[PDB]
Amino acid sequence: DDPDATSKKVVPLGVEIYEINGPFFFGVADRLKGVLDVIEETPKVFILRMRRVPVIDATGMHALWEFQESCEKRGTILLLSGVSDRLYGALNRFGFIEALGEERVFDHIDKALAYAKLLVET
Ligand SMILES: [Cl-]
Repeated sequence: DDPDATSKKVVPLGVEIYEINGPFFFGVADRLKGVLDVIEETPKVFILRMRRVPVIDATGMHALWEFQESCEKRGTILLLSGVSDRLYGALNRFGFIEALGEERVFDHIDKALAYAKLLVET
């Protein structure tokens, strides 16, 4: 039924994955807030799966910025996966693509996982 389900992938140890359930508005923002402060073993790489996310508002954008800042404070590398052309446009206009780095943004989980594995191997 879902060939790109995280359960169908090989996820390296030290890589955490978080899947967003839909439009990235206040509901998602409240759920993502502080996630890194509640993981005991801080991940080397954190992949935010955004295949279900076509749109993001100011509240979700604020939460994504603070999430990226918590990753930096933790030495965790944030990757975005499943980013559609529409979501990319919104993230770019917000200034997030240039702050994160283009090379950290992927259109598919397989590509993000490939880069995650490379990162852990270093
Ligand atoms: Cl994804």
